Amino acid sequence: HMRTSQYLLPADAVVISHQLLLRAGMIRRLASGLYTWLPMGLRVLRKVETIVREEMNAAGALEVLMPAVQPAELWQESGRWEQYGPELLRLKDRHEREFCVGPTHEEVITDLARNELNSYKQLPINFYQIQTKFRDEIRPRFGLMRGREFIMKDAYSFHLSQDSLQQTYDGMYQAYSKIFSRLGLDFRPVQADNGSIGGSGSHEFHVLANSGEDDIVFSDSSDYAANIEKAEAVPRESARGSATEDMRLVDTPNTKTIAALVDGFQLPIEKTIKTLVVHGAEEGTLVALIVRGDHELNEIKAANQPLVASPLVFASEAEIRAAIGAGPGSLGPVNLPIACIVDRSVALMSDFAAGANIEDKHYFGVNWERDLPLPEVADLRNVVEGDPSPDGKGTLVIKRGIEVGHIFQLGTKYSEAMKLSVLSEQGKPVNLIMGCYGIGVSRVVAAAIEQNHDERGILWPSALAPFQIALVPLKYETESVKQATDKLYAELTAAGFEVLLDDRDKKTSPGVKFADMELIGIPHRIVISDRGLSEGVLEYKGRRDSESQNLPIGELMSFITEKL
Amino acid sequence: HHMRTSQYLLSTLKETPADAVVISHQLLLRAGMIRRLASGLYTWLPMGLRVLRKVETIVREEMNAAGALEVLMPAVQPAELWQESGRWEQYGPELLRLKDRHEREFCVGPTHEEVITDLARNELNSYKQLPINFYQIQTKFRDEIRPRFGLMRGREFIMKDAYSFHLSQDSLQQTYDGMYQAYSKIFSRLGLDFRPVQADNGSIGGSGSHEFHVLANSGEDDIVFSDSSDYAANIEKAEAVPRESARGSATEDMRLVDTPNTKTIAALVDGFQLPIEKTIKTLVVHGAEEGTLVALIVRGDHELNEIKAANQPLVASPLVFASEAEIRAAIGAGPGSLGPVNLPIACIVDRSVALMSDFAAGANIEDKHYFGVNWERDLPLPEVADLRNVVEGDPSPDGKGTLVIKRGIEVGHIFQLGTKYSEAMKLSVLSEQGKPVNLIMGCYGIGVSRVVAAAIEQNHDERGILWPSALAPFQIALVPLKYETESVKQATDKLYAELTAAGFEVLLDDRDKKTSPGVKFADMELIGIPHRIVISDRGLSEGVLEYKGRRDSESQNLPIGELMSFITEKLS
Ligand SMILES: Nc1ncnc2cc(-c3cccc(S(=O)(=O)NC(=O)[C@@H]4CCCN4)c3)ccc12
Ligand SMILES: Nc1ncnc2cc(-c3cccc(S(=O)(=O)NC(=O)[C@@H]4CCCN4)c3)ccc12
Ligand SMILES: [Mg+2]
Ligand SMILES: [Mg+2]
Ligand SMILES: [Mg+2]
Repeated sequence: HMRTSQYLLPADAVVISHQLLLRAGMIRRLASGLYTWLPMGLRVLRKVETIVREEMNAAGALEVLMPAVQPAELWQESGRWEQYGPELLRLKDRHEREFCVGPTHEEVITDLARNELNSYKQLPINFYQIQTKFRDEIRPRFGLMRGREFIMKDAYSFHLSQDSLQQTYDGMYQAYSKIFSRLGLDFRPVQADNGSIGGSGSHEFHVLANSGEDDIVFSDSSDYAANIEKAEAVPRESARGSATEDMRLVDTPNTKTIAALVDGFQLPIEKTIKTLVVHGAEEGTLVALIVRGDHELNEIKAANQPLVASPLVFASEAEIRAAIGAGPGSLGPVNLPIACIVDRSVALMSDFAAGANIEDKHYFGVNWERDLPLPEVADLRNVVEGDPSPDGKGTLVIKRGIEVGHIFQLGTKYSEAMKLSVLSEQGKPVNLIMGCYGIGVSRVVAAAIEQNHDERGILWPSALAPFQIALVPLKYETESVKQATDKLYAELTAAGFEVLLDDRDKKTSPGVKFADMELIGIPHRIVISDRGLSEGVLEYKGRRDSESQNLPIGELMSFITEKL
Repeated sequence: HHMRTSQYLLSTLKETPADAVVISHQLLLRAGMIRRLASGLYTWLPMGLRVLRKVETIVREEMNAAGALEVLMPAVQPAELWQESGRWEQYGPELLRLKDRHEREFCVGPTHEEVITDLARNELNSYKQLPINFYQIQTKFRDEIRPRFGLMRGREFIMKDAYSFHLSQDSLQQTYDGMYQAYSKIFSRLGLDFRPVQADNGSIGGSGSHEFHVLANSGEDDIVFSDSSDYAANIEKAEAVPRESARGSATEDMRLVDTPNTKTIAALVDGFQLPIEKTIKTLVVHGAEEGTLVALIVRGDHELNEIKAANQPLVASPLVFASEAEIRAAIGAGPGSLGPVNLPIACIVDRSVALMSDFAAGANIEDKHYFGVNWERDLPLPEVADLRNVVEGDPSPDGKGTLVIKRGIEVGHIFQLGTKYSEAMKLSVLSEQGKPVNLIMGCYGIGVSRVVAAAIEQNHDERGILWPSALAPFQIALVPLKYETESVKQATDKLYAELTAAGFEVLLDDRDKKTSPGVKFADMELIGIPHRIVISDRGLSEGVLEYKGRRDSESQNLPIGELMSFITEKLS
């Protein structure tokens, strides 16, 4: 008998999921980013794991279990030993051999693949695991959301052709949809950054919650959906305005922000531009990226520009001063001695202000072609709320998302570097084309609470509830109650329901018991008492019900079976 | 959606390393169940993972039935907890230590005593909560100095580790007996021939422990049984009593003899035609009093038991043998010339040595021995104790029968820990009376990875693996002949669907004719699948399938109409 004598058990906790996971006796902190699953919490995790496993299996993926401790030599082959960065936990064994604790498993599976895959007849094939990762998050926080040790489902698929990858990638995308549907989450798949302008080689899956760290973008009139990183921006204006002012050089002291320029000289913000200087791909060069004053530079879009070094490095003040002859706050496209790219919206601007590339000065009345030639145009900005959908169908809305899934097309990145090759039917060597697919299993648990909670505590989706029914007997010590209760437990448990019986003594009031069952998020409660048994009635309340109701002892099993 | 050999069996060319010297390691490799990543680190391949999960499930069912609560604790653990217990320093070089990016110190958990104790001192705040038993099935790491024998001595491996908490020793005993009973059901259900034995607590510590062993010829432990009672013990723990009932009369006078180039029992025996049962070995070890030495004496055919030796109050624990320089300074003679006569250090003799007569021993003079030594006449008998290992045929210490020594693979070990952690880490709860009680603890471990391998060590034949029923990765193998032909394909796929629907685990061999039927049949047997069904045109035209059991010598025809009834019968 699962009893409450066994199972039940701030300041550091800021987000709701962290607070309620602690209070509901689901997890306990061991150290920074390291949490034990308590008995109640583990039940939830297992239900997530099961559903994930079920759908992965149904999509044709084969479950493996790879080691956490991995030899550095494999990581040196991929170059990620160095390149992965300080989240990689590195160590040495007693023989001074070097290893990491796995943040992910691309290298391990690739090593497996090149030893186990030696025929085209084995392909396509998709391996996955549900296994504990380590990532040395610099500032572990938000409970399970940014842990160091966490549970991930990671899958890896191997292919002979790009078309074969697409099929599996689609099937994985479809499997993710089912998973998150069955977990009863309000979620969305979105386009994500694949490291190029255009393409659909990456997708994310987000639990919609107001605490989400990602901004995700949807058309209100189409299927368009993307992370703001990936979301294409097109201008609200259809044409460039005609020149109505002459360009003039103006003294602008203490004017190093858009706000200073707007308020100082009573300009509309739509008539100002920012110039950000970044390193170019060509050694020792700089590029100027220009967005409108009320817009932000998208750093993903910036880096993805051929001309711009990837990853993105902003120029130092000294670099900018040596190159241009003035500093941030006084920069612009007029008499600019470095390469320049302007945003689509900037290209349609007119009679606009800009730094003069002379300290504490701006040009007003700048017009393209008349005053200077228009530089290369590109999509450089973040979309904003209400912008046109880039597919040409509707306007954009911006919601917050908690990423719980992320899929990728890898190409031959790993297969080239680690020499994973298979002979085709024709006998031509083929570097295997690869995809990989990840779900933050432990993040999912937290994300469910972020989305689903109330003032009484956790509201589980039905598939995640640790127990289905809570039996609350009043003065279980009385033997008449303690026979009805135990009969009830037996029947319900026999009918294949998960039941928790509150076995606690009189020192725990019925009120506290009711609060705990709701805090933990049990969807159904039944109350037994002498008063109730006398009249042959049981008291039943739903988790999201306003008031309790009385049910005849005989008709409960039929009633409860309906609810569940 | 079928489970197919083209996916599951992976490469034809298997790892065949030089160190693959045990059968479990070889067959696990050859049947595509594990693959090596590095020393002591193995991936569970799809076939192999299926077997692991079946062990875990049964383990989990019985832990839950014994009322233990499943948790899941981190692998990476802060050093500060290990410093509280003292094990940060004391555990030794099998503890894998590391630093994070902030220079903070951690280990990867070899076991979780400190973590579960730290949990208890935060979660256990009332006597009404006790007794309570927590367990997990979770990946450990131990930096085994020479990883070998595949899964048996890995570095990363799966353990089910449980920990119980108690206000009294009587409470602990009840739970400990429950876990003992629960372990028996697990290994019974896993279809293993196993035995629980009395054990030493070892480095885990405490007083009172048992091991569970799978009986196998490749077992690293020596396990001792009576031939007439239920007496069972690891040779580490097994009490030794003499075969001799009393001390024989002195027949020889003691005399000094020159014995140059005589520094082994064998050399003494061969040199002087002495029975080995009339010789003694003197081992000099460090005493508990710092700077002191103790001589331990066993009969020349016997071995010193190092656990028994360390447990002697006079002898330092852990056991340290004295150097030749220490011995020569102390005694004036070296190894090969040592004995109890005119010995200027403390001495302890084995029980069997106490009953010896007319024996030979080193004279504590270089290159000399005494022959015809007799206790009391020539020198007083020093302290007596149980110092040796038992041998085949010795009296059972319980009094019933004579001992027999078998070889065992340890797959479980349970311990009574007392308060060694709860005292060190300040874990206390008030009793009903309101008095502070340091919680009394026990811990229980099953080597889940080792179980998989141990099953193969015990159960195999010339054709490959023999899985016990509950462990087989699949129950049925469908081997269609000309799966490409639509008739056989339709029948095969139909057959897969029906069997799957009944709840059987089926593997379909979808490989083309480049893999011959003979290789297919061998592959299926090597993996250890208990039942196969062959589908062919010649069969379907007669309305029969060709069945064969893994343990059968011949096939038999099976009418299609009686499929479920026949196969159901076989799988029961
Ligand atoms: N600190 C953390 N705490 C809790 N959950 C976490 C989940 C991920 C996570 C989850 C899914 C996918 C990814 S990923 O990095 O975008 N992708 C991968 O790792 C790929 C896909 C699977 C194999 N490699 C990260 C990263 C950090 C986490
Ligand atoms: N190198 C290895 N490879 C594979 N499996 C292994 C299992 C154990 C193992 C298994 C069970 C119990 C123990 S133990 O050390 O005797 N006891 C404990 O660790 C106790 C039991 C619960 C936790 N502490 C070790 C030790 C090394 C192993
Ligand atoms: Mg670039
Ligand atoms: Mg300036
Ligand atoms: Mg001692």
